[PDB]
Amino acid sequence: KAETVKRSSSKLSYKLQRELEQLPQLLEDLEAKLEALQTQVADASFFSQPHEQTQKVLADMAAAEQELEQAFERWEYLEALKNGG
Repeated sequence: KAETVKRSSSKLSYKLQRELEQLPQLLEDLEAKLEALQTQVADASFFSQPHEQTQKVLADMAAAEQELEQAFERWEYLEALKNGG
């Protein structure tokens, strides 16, 4: 009892240090990833491939954008946390 962390050391942890420092690279990764996938799916010749090829790219495409935005608000969370914790 009363050994809690009352936001004494919570503004960042090392695990967030390496989280926040790699995450930007990951953002542009996933953005370029989405970019790279959306341009495949952009062409009508894309859906000329078998379902197992196309859905591979389609699913990976949708995963890229979702990963990106979620990682982005994770990033801004870590940024905000680093400023106020």
